[PDB]
Amino acid sequence: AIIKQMSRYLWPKDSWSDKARVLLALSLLVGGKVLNVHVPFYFREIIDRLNIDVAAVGGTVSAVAGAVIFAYGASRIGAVVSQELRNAVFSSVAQKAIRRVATQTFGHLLNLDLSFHLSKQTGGLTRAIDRGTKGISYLLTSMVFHIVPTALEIGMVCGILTYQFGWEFAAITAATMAAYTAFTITTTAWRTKFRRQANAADNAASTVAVDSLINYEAVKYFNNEAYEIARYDKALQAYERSSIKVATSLAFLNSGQNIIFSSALTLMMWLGARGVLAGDLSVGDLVLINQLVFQLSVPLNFLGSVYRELRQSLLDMETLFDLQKVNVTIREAPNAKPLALPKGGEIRFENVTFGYYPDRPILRNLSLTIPAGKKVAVVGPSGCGKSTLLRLLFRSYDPQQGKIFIDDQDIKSVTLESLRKSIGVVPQDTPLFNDTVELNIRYGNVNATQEQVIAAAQKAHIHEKIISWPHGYQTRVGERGLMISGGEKQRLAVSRLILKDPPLLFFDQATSALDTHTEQALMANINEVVKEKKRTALFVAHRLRTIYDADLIIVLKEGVVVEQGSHRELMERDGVYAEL
Amino acid sequence: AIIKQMSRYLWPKDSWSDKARVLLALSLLVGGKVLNVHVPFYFREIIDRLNIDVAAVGGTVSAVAGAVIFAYGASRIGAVVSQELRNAVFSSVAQKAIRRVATQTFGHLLNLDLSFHLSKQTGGLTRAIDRGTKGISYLLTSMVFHIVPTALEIGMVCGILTYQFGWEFAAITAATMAAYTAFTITTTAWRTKFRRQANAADNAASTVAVDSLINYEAVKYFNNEAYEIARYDKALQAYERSSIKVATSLAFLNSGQNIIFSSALTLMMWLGARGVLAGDLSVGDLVLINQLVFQLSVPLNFLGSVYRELRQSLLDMETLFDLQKVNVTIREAPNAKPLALPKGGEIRFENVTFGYYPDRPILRNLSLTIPAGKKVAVVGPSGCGKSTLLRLLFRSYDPQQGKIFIDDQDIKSVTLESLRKSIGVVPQDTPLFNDTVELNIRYGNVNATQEQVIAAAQKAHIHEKIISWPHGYQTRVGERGLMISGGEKQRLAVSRLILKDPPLLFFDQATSALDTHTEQALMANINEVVKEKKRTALFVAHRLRTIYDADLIIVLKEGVVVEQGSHRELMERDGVYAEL
Repeated sequence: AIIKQMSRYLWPKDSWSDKARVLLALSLLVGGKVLNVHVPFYFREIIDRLNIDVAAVGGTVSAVAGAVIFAYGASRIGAVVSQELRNAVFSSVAQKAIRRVATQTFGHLLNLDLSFHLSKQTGGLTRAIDRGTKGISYLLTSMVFHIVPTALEIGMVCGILTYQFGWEFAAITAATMAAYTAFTITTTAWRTKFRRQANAADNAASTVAVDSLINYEAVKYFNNEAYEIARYDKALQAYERSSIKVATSLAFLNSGQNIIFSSALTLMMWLGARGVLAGDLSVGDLVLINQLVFQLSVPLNFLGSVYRELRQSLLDMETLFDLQKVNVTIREAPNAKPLALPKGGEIRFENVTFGYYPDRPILRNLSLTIPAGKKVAVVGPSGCGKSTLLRLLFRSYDPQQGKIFIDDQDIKSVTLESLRKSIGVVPQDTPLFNDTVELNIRYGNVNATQEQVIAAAQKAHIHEKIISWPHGYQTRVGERGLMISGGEKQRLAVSRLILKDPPLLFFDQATSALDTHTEQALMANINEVVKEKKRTALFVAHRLRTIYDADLIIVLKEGVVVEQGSHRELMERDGVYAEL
Repeated sequence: AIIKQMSRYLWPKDSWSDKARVLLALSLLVGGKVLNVHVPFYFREIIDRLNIDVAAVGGTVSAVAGAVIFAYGASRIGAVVSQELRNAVFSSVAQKAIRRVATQTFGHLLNLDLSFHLSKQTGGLTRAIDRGTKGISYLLTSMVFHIVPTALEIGMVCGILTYQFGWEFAAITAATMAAYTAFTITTTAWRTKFRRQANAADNAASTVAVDSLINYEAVKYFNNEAYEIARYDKALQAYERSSIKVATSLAFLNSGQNIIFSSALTLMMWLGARGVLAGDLSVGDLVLINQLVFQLSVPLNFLGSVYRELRQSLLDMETLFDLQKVNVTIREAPNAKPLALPKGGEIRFENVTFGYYPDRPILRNLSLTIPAGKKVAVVGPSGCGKSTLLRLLFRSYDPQQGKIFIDDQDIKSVTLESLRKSIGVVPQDTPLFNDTVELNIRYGNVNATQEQVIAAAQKAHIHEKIISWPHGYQTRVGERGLMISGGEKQRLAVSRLILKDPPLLFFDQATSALDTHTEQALMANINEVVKEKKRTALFVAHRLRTIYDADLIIVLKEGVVVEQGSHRELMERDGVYAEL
């Protein structure tokens, strides 16, 4: 539809070299088809040059028909070499167009907001990408490999037969192509019913066998061996009764296709003989007619899949080109200002209402002030909604009402890249890229040198543990690697943050780790990396005993700030460590 | 090898009708190839009958060449209809041979002993069956569909060209077939390196995308969107650099194949023209030569896969035909006697030593006597090895030393079917066939009527629960069905046993269920079904409090019987219900 032009007139036409490769492919397409229809013509030339008074005139091959004997073979070889070079060049063109489409779409997805990414399946987006690019590739590949060469050659052959022999040869060839396509498309739509039935009966027989072998002791406790051999036999028999329909309908397909071409090639042999006996044609022209139409029958193998599979592929591109139209919700403000970094970073929540599912909020007119260069910890019950204090300041969501300020300027005005640069985050659950430990350290600042990586692991106290691993900091870590404990993951995240070196720091639920001792070490280390560097640190933890020592402690009771104090005057509440 | 004759001279040749279908297929094979090589011959006849002094002699088609114009089309249509009927008939022959092989092998597997079945993977045996039958099917299918018709047609065509034109035409055709096969086999072995590389690079690019989209919040916390778009772009570029090698090597394959046939068809056109200019041949014979050898080039599509895939298939049959050679270890005694059922069924262990992994035994010279028509429960710690008291009496294993007696006759002499008929078993874990609740009841005695099934569910007190299910006793139950609790499964097994109605009963670890109340009901019900019917019952339970009420209690302390008594005089040991 419009999707076809959206791809086919945008991605293959971008540069010079790629446009050159497209034109090369198209020239080879037409060149191949021209050589193709020259193979029968040189064949009739050979016939018509040796069909002479042999004993009277012709002396040697290479003087009577050597030129056209060589040109027959050269056109034959060239007509296939041009197809294969056309396919090998347009596969490159297609692959670069899919690479551009996939890399742009993936960049757009990484641009899209957290809200969109949280309402999608884990592999849903990537299978959309992959199926969409297979749809683009299959559609371009079919159009250049199969559909357009075949239509061009039907055009060339009907033109040749109309020029030399009459319109009725082209009428018979076009009616043959129409009948062959109608037959093939229809009956290969019918055959898939049969193939799915046979496949299902195969799985049924297999499952009978599996289920009877798993429950083997029950089979022989109840003496039912003959019963299960009978059930397997019956399921296998119901499988062969559907494999018969698959094979018989394939016989119908193939034999009907060749009945259509053989009826054409005989009718046009009768019509060519009728014109040989009238003096119009020569017996070489019978070979011309026969071989032109036969060569039409050769490239037609693609016709089985095409009408299902292009339709599927068109759907697969539709999904992908709908993904490119999802809008980002958090918008960078026009004429945004990267600012307030040298200013003493203070955070000012004012009257902020925020809530997922906006009818039911979490923060109710919240207002608070984080002083510059200090250490502030907010406290509340687990699930009070303190966990959004991240997402609202880092601007992965927006405040529905109220405003967020850094140094008396709204984050909704500051440049979004500049904003996200300023804050570093220790998340609750540290994610692991399936890569080295070294790269997971590096990911804080990807341009950092190896000595910077080791220094960061030193400052967050990991380097002895990565030495203790077998391969060193080159250890393969992740879901499919060397498993590491939650404490080592948290230290890993701390090292990421240190290597980033941001002015603003969050430590959201770093104390979600089970061990109290490991979190004691973790809190200690994050204190020494906070201290003396004016690193404005916010700690969001569910255990105030872990962070009773903060400069300022702000409590939150269901969307409102209640009081602010020290360890003792706020330990008077519940949740005490008397049971810890 | 010998495997080929083991299949090909045993399974397709068993009955009359199947032998008829084999001969029909083979006749169609040869018939098709004869018609095939008659298509070019009638084509030259057409040429050579219209190549006359047209203005002087020939008057109408249908009198000059109508017969051979029709015979050309009839041979054309018939030569493909015979292929398709040959394929559709031999697919039936092959499928029945695979059905016989698979059903016999599965019957043999159910014959094999528990020891063999316990040392195999759950799906290992069935994937051996399935892959072996696909190997048989592919080998028979290739040999009748592709390899033998092509060899026959090469033989026919080289015979025809040697007869009419000379040995050098057959030498060129055989050298073309050899060169085409050598080229195709070699280069399609090389192409698979490229295909696997490209497939791996595709998966690498996909995994880069998946891993970057999963860890999305970490992507935008650390501002690394451009980094991940660059990584995806680089992985996609490394994919297209291998897709180029796949497509270019496919171009090499296809264009080389057609270079070989086009060199043949031009060389033999030169040699046919050399013989037309000498008067030997006519210009129809050029079309005969050309079309015979071209038609040789048509069925050669199979040559890509054949040398890898037949080798794989041959391995797949080897595994299967090795499975048919595993020996059963527990042997039925020659001249065995079905006996000792009306005799009061008493069990006599004498001096029995038994052990898995024979160096380390479990039962050490065990000897015990179960009185006829009574109720006996053996007791011991969990893992003392009482759980083999089943497998030794039911004769799924054999006593390495010592002897087992039922009514003063050795089980190793009694007919194995007669032995396994006598004992009914309530297993520790009740297995569930993925079928109805009704069939799981029925499986105790598969010839029982529905009223028998309902009566058995009544006697073991399930019928209210199967009424309470939505669809009734037709409820779909199992791993992929309506989940049922362990107590209902145990009642289900009890009902199986009741429907079997055996003289001998075991209840091995029926008390493995968690609930004490459900097992109280279960013990109650199995008591009423034991009582008054002289059902010799052995209860193997780890909690003697459940079965303190037995007529006889035999204790087992690590492979030896220690004492025999009542509830109180044996409750003096440990494991008391004082902590229950």
